[PDB]
Amino acid sequence: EFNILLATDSYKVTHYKQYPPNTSKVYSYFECREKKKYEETVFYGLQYILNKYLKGKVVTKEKIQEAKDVYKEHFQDDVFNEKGWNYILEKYDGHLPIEIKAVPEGFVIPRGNVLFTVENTDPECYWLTNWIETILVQSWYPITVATNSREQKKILAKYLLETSGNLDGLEYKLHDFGYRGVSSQETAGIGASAHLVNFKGTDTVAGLALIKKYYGTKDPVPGYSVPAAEHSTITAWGKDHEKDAFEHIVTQFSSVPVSVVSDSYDIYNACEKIWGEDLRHLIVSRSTQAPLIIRPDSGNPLDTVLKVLEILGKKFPVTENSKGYKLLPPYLRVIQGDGVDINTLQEIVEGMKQKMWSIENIAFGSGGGLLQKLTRDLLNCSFKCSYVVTNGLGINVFKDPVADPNKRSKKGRLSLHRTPAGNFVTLEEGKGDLEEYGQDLLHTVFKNGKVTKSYSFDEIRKNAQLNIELE
Amino acid sequence: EFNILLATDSYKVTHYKQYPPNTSKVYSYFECREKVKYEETVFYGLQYILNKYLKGKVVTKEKIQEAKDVYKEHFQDDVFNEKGWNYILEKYDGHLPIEIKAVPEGFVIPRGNVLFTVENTDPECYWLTNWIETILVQSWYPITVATNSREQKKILAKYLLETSGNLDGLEYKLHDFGYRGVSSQETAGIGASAHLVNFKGTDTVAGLALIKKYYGTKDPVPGYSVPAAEHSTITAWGKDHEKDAFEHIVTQFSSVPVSVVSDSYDIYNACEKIWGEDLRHLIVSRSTQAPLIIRPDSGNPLDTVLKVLEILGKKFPVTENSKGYKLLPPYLRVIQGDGVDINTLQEIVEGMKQKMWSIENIAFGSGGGLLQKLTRDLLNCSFKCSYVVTNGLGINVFKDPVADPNKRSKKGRLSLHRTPAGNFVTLEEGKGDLEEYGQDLLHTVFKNGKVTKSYSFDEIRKNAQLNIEL
Ligand SMILES: O=C(NCc1ccc(S(=O)(=O)c2cccc(C(F)(F)F)c2)cc1)c1cnc2c(cnn2[C@@H]2O[C@H](COP(=O)(O)O)[C@@H](O)[C@H]2O)c1
Ligand SMILES: O=C(NCc1ccc(S(=O)(=O)c2cccc(C(F)(F)F)c2)cc1)c1cnc2c(cnn2[C@@H]2O[C@H](COP(=O)(O)O)[C@@H](O)[C@H]2O)c1
Repeated sequence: EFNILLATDSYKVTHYKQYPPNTSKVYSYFECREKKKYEETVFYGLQYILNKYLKGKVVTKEKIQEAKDVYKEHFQDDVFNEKGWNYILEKYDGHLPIEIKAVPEGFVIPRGNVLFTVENTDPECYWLTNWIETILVQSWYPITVATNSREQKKILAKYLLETSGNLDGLEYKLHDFGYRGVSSQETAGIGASAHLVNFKGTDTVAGLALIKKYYGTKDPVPGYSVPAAEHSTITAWGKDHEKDAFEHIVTQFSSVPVSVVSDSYDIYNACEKIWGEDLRHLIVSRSTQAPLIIRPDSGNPLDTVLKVLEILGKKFPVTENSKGYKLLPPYLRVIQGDGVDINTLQEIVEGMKQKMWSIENIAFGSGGGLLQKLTRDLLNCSFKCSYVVTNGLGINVFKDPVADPNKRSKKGRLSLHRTPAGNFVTLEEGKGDLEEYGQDLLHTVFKNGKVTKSYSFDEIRKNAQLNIELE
Repeated sequence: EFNILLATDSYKVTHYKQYPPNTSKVYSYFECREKVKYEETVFYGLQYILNKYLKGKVVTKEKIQEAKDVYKEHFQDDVFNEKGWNYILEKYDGHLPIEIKAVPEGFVIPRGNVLFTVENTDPECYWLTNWIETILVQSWYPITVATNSREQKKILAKYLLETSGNLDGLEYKLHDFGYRGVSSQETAGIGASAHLVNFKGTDTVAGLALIKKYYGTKDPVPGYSVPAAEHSTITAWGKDHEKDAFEHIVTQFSSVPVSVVSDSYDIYNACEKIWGEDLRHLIVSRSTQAPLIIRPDSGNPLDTVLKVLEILGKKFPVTENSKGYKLLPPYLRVIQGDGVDINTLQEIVEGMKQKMWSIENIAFGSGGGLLQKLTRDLLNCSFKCSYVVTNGLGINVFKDPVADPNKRSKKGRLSLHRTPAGNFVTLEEGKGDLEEYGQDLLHTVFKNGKVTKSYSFDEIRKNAQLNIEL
């Protein structure tokens, strides 16, 4: 079972002794700090953390004792604040006297803005605010996955629109392949749910249960997949029987979309000689609702996509669309699912456009590049204290290192507002109380053990929409 | 609750219809594929996965029904192998008819060797072997962290030994700061546990409980920490009261080691004026078992460290050790806990050596660099089918993409052996049975729902030791 008393950075155990005496309030905020591109971030993931780790009775007699025992050995000393945790147990039945205010989930906010704030609601628990910093800062992950996934949707939108005149099938152009490429089962579910804010194609099943449990959708499931082969299901037939493998598989899944990895021995021979000659008759007969999706899985991503397309282009009736780009027959498509990140995704669709191929032909699968190859410093996610009350007086606090202006933090009580031009502004020093900037966009989502405002996964998807999808 | 029927990549759900008819055996293996850095990998993490996810009754009527309903919507079709999973439930009480053989945890193994193998023990369950690829492949992570952590230890060991003549305090030179910088709670523990194979300093509490539950140590805890400050505990005193903050903190922890971040406003001012003049009397009076550890947290990592050392070197009695390198008084140390990855760690210790500062002076804290900035392709961790039986006939299978020789997989039944020079070799095509290379070094660690071999965290630590340590 999970223990909130053991879910923090070790040194935070010793912090209650280091704040100024007579400190009754510690007020902290979280932001994706601006750097001197990712100019806007999707806010997603907090509601999961709140429901799974912060709400309800999170303190017990056994959990306090368990932590006391651990820290005594961990520190070789009794620095653990048993008193403070026992106070919460007895006064509030184990509920955290904490208030958290957050921008609605799905919201797209420019860098350098307050996304959420945290503060204690009982003066005895001044220390509790930054106790849970560590657990709250982990929200950087689903935020970063949702943001990076969405930036990739922008690229796909731009090229699909230019080469086809519309955005049909956009939400199925970037599929989640990274279940095996993430660090854990929990990360897999969280990361998969963040990708599904923007797209509908996933193979990371874990994300489905997370969304159903913490967010919910009107639809039965938020994400989908279709039958496909792996190297083991092709190679098991032995080297000389790749054709038999292919034939058995496309026949097994004759009436649904099927993807078949074709690079086990020679991708270019498979497309030209097996798919384009030997088994061609099994391809041109397929429904538009059940195409064959050819999957290369090695070589330079751009070059392999181009060459495969040129091969299929010569073995199949290729048409040209209204925009002037080449289009494969409806029963035949390609998915590039190896070495795809936001950088290579751009290189590929750009290269395809150069060679007059429509982005309608291609879908992408992304594993590590989607769910693992991200860090907290990509969006500069940071949780800092901006305001404290000591001796009844509230002072605005902040850091401002001489050698790095970028690491400077915000002063005092904060609020997020719409500017007159429809953009976003974060007001500092409690200036939001002057009410010259309309209503705070930060809503109370957590207070005293209770989740006070929730959003469904449908609302989040609506909020995270692209402008081009709106227009 | 965890459901293994939902713990795989979607397309693997459709795979039982794709193998050649009358397949009775699927046999697969895991290696850190070959490619001048990361030539050897620490095998760590499988035992966690085995216990938490694979052992015992992992199949129930309820998990089967739940999986059935999810996949019907997820595929918009009925493709889920309800029959196969029901067979496992009824024939083995939910225990996986699987055998897994693996190298001992902690073992350091050169790239391109079989680390573990998996095969089904029941013909009916040919499809099971690669169902669990996804969960087993996630062992890449603890493997990679343990490896990258150990490679950094080799770097620290070289420079500590060179500048101080010994390896005292090596296992406390790289501290785990990665709790907030990882993707989840589970990942935090796994990653922190992996780091603790090589070092003893961690701030990721979650790693301790995991080790105790899945590995176990003779000692009460496998990792340690000391009190320290954060920007919030300094800045809360207000800009004009940084001196007061520092003084309160060092006095609160006057008999234990304490680290204080000094870069909130002006790192070089705090080292020269506050620590070096105003509060100097509270530092020189501290015990060797309770030093102040100054912590910069901004600027160029190498440049900041050098300037800080030169500032402290001029305000404090500096000595010269037996190797001729400068050394702070024993009550005063430094920790660099910002911007530390394996690359910058090397840049800092080497730059320090060039300025004649001992590595005794410094410790490193690493967050994202240690536990997050890693991927599966760093060691090329891969799981592939090498052997199948169809119609009673054994076939040595493999992939070999024309456009990438590096992705070529191994053929047939595998085994791991010592060479006559005492190095590792992986034998293919069942050639291990010829007995020309001695006995297979892999051990059956999992068979039919039961863990059959496991290793204490103490034995893993022993196995992962550096050569210079031995
Ligand atoms: O084909 C796969 N899954 C089925 C599949 C089939 C077709 C599509 S699609 O063409 O987008 C499509 C079409 C129609 C409808 C849908 C819809 F969605 F509507 F149903 C989706 C999408 C998924 C597949 C294929 N390969 C996969 C994985 C997961 N891991 N890997 C492998 O592991 C690596 C992980 O990547 P990395 O970490 O190295 O970067 C990848 O490269 C692969 O080798 C999944
Ligand atoms: O000071 C901290 N912890 C206490 C602490 C103090 C001193 C040491 S030590 O000097 O190694 C030492 C000395 C004696 C005994 C031990 C022993 F071990 F025996 F007890 C350890 C070891 C730990 C500390 C300080 N900062 C921390 C964290 C966790 N996260 N962060 C922040 O996270 C970022 C990580 O960077 P990034 O890579 O994610 O970008 C940093 O910038 C920090 O702001 C912990």
